[PDB]
Amino acid sequence: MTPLDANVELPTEVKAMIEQSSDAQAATALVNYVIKLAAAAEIHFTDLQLQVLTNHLIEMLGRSKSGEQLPAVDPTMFAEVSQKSLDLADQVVQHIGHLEVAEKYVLSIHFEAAQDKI
Repeated sequence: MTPLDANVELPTEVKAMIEQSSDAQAATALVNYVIKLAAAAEIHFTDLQLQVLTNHLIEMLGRSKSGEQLPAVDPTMFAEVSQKSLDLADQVVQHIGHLEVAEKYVLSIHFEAAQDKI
């Protein structure tokens, strides 16, 4: 799905998280992308959710660059996550690049929580 066009103004705590990462440009771009993509899907994050999301997105971006292994995951545990959440997560993982497909599972829970579906 195409992310919405929008100016994104991140909360102080999210900007702090980003500033401390090893690439604020790419981390800012990624958080912005995810917010816009979710908004196109009619999903919105509270500022607390957005903090938790940002931390995870920074970790994923880091792994995309370092090559550090996918955190062990059992896909069967995600059988009842909505398809919409899984598909948005897959799009984000692919967009970042240099990640394993199964990064989508843990990321999908952020989208599921933002829809109040957990």
